[PDB]
Amino acid sequence: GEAPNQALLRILKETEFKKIKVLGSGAFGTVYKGLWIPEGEKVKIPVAIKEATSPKANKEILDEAYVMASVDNPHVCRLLGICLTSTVQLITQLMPFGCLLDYVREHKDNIGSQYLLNWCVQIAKGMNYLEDRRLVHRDLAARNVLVKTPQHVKITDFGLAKLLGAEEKEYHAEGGKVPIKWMALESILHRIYTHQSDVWSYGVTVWELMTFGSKPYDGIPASEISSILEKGERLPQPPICTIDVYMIMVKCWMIDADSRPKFRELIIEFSKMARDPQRYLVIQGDERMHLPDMDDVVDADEYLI
Amino acid sequence: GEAPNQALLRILKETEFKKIKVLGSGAFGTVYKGLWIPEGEKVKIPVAIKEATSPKANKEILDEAYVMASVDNPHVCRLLGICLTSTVQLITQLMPFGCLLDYVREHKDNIGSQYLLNWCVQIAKGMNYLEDRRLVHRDLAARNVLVKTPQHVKITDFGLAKLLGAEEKEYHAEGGKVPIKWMALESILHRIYTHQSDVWSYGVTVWELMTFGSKPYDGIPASEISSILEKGERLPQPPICTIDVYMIMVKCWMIDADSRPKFRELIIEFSKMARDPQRYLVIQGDERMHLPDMDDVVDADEYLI
Repeated sequence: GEAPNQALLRILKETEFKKIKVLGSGAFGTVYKGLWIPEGEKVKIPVAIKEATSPKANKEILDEAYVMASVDNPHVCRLLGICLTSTVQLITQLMPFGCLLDYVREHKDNIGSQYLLNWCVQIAKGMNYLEDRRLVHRDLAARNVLVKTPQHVKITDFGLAKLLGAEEKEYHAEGGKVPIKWMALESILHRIYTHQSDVWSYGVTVWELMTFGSKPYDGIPASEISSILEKGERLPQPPICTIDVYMIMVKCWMIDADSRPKFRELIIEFSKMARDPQRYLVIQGDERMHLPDMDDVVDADEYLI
Repeated sequence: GEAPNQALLRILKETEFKKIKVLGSGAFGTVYKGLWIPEGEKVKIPVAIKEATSPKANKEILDEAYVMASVDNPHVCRLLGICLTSTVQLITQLMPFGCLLDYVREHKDNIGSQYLLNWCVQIAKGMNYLEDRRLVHRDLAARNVLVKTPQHVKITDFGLAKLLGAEEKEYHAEGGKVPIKWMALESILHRIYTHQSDVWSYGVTVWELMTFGSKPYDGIPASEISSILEKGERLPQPPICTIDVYMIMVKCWMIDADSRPKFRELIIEFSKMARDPQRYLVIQGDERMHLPDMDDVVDADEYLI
């Protein structure tokens, strides 16, 4: 059949956390910034605690947990565990600088080509890793990438992720709210998802970064996209983008999914470019830009089982 | 490192074209004659639309696009843009009179020295320009030169073109179908390409024109050329060629690449000769030869970004 998923789902005690401050609130629920202090061992771990109780809700959050607990890569958010209190709580590694989309918007004037190209590589590594685990993200976007530090980002939000069977190359899903502006044509017309359709979204993510946080098809309404993409149109070339970099985005947008590049290739291409950043991204004043008890604090990346 | 290629790759909408008639068909795919009518602006642009879908194919056509979009000279075909429909489409400026090779064959009895010598100059200008852009064509031949008008030709077909790095004077390629009869010795023996090896091919192109479309080494099979060129032999002197003009071809065929003339020199030499055409080309009846809605039609050369 398929390989036995032997991941471990850790269940934590409510008394092992110290919600220090609220971070988010609205949509699904409320997110907290806090510390995880496992009993005994002198270690304090910065975490993001995501906490009403509706069978519809719980059902979904546990699924995210199934997925997060199954992944293990430096460029994918690590799940620390869950807490089964009145209302369920997902405990993940704290990503202090928030999501990339907000970060590029809030820091434009200080983000140079080295950072842009390196993020591209890191994300491609994360995605290539998810491909190995035969996992289709289905919602890759600048907003779903968190910032541990300006030098280290991680792919997150698996609330739509899917694990493809042994040899189930596609994924036929049903109705439901979907980020249309980030999806391949085949997903808008036949609600099909593949690793290659993830590449398309990767392409749009890269575009979001290059444009420093612009909005895909800013103006055009969701219902037209399908029409526009068929007409042969695609997102415009970002101002800082050399034809080399934009030439790669465009490819991620081929109609023929098998014509698009594979994450392992995007990794190679961007790695080369990242070796001479100023040759592929023209950013004004590029070279002159700079980007960034607790005695027993340890990053989640250093706390291992 | 190297200079940032800031060319713009324009992506056009399928609904902006009017394929008027087919032009070619076979080899790679099918070429169409048509009009490009950008939405709004009252302009109609005559274009050549080059349109199955195989990852091997698309990969190559996009590369041609990378190159064409990177060039900008009056003697090099201008890329108008591409269309990302089911199957990719390269949109270039329409060259009504076809390629030069066919043209000289079809018009012999009406092509005089003024035209011959002026084409030579124009091509040399195109090639000299590609040298500036540190670009090695690798497939210069009478068939790869299009005719916008009998007075204006342009270098085309960059399906083998290469962009040499900062100080990468040579280009070591691998196996693959190659126009052997048009290549320097060093390219047949060590698959090396340089601007100087482009000169060799230029020499053979000039020879093709002077002989009005003859076939290089007409008879001798590909496998012998290498042998023949080493023996000290070269293409014969064309009937209309004075020793002055043929003396220039021969030079382009030196074994010592650095002994061959440079495109900027071929430009000077032919320009001088073009000032008194009948002194360098003896063509019978030379002096008596003559060579050649749409209300908002504008040539691509007049439509600028």
